[PDB]
Amino acid sequence: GSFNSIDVEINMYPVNKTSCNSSIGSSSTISTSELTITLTHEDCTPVFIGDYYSVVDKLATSGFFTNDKVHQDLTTQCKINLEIKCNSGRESRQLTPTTKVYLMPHSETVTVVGDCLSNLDVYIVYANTDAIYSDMDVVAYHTSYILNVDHIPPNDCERD
Repeated sequence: GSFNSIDVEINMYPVNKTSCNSSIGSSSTISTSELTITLTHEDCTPVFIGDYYSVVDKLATSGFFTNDKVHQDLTTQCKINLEIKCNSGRESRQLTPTTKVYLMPHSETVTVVGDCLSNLDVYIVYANTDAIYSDMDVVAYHTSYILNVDHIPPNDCERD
């Protein structure tokens, strides 16, 4: 079976802004006035439906996730691209994941532009909800020490 769920998490320190704006679509964004996170998902069948950005002091957890009812088309190759853009970032660079052996087909790239973050963690997680929890593919990236964001709720950007 193929994954029917994609979870993207981005944890960041330090952040100075709590207010954000979201626009989901082919190129989904979460942005504050100091950081923009841009996600693409070409040829990935599960559709991204929600996101969040929530802060405790200067620590942020954020992410995008899909509906979990439709399985990936095994005839198309899911490509997840993610870019974290700092306000005055001058040059892009690629992050390298901590593992490269996976159970399911997918490709991903994670890029950061600027050095405004002392800690940046990214997880791209593909799961077949029909399969045991330990069979998920977890693609993990860390620029520094790994942030603990346990128990920070997934508040969305809408202030209405």
